[PDB]
Amino acid sequence: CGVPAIQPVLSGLSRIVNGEEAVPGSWPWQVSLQDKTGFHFCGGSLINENWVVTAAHCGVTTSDVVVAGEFDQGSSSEKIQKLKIAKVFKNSKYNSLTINNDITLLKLSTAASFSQTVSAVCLPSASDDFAAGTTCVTTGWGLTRYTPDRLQQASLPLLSNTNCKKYWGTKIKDAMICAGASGVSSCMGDSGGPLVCKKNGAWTLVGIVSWGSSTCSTSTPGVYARVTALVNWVQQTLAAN
Amino acid sequence: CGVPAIQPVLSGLSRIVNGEEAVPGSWPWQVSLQDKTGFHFCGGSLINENWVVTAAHCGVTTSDVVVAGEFDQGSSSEKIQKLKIAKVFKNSKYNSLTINNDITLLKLSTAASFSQTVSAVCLPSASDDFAAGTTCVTTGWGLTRYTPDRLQQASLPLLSNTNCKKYWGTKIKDAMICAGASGVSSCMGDSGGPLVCKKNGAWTLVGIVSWGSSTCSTSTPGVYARVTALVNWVQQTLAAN
Repeated sequence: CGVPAIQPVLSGLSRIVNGEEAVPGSWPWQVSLQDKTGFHFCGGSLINENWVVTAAHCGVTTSDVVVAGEFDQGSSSEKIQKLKIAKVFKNSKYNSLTINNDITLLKLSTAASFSQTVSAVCLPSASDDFAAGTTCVTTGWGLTRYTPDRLQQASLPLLSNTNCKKYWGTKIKDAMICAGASGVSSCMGDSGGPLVCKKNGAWTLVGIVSWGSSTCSTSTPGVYARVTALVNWVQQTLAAN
Repeated sequence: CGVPAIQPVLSGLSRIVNGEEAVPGSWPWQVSLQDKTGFHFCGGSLINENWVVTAAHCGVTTSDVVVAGEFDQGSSSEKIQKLKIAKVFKNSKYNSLTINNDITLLKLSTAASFSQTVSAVCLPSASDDFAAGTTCVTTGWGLTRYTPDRLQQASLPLLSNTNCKKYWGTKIKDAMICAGASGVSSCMGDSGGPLVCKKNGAWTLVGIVSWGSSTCSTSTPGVYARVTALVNWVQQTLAAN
């Protein structure tokens, strides 16, 4: 997991304004969630050939579908895999008013076929520490909510929850983590999309997109579900099903 | 339906600032949705002894519960009914990015017992016309998201969808309706709460709360699910289940 067959390239422009375009196929766990009509409404991450993780406020159902191996949403020429959803597992502790514990798992009807452009992100262990100030990366097609149709990427630093409350106040709970406010926006992340950090030569999922600045301000950070706080529920669900 | 045993009293102050307090028990279809721990996160409306209607973005599950007959959320002295949910029916056309077709039905495990303070709102027919400029009423405990703990009410006018787009642009779809921007806020409505209008001596459900001004501005209107566009799906669901 976490070692793309096609290595990412991140330059100085990933750190300012709205980030930069990714090298095609270099984020191979990134998937798109689409409704029965093909409309993209959220993102997510592959964790093995049978399972995808996303946000609970996305409200996914078994009539939505997972699209793997995509780079350009406007192209019909690249190889992709459209995968049906057998069952949806929403975390029972999710709360639609506070948006805390914002995670859902999707079990696929038939496995994805892994390749150079389709493979899994690594999950953290519950006790991993990702320190404030660490440079991490968010990817997605989130800018298309307001524009480039190819996958974008931005490098931005994690914040402490105390510093995040200087921006968002009592909205910030223990199962959340924030990143950004460094001269770059967080809006390229789709709801439910990945925030990954590189440790020991492997990329690991640290956050899941929950919400960001309503004006995509370069001085307001994004808010993510904290995966370390939820990975135990993830592994219990996989083992029981 | 739609004829409270205890008549509402609406004064001139229902029309300015943040509205006014309701006469206790005078909105008898109003219910509160709470999680398994008793935390209020949304509103809804009784349509008979076995069924409640609310918003789909509330994300209700069968472990949440319906509370009927409530006036003061801070009191333990008033009679109320706590009702279990047997099954949740989300409208398959709901979309969590656009927030269109924002309606869900809840079927109760055991019927509510109707009384002077607990009874049903009337549903419109699909072809009813509620004209722009009509004064309607929104009720709820929505102000407690930012404060009074008793049920509030405000009188505010419906807008045309074209005039609403001067405020919200391409967010506004055909299955939505807007009200307010007249010197009074819409924020007393809980997510999923009622917008009712009085015709022929009976109160009828015209809207379900979807979203409002992020600053509760007295000059920005609220956005509601248009019940006339969704009542056919409601009646099909009741007949099949």
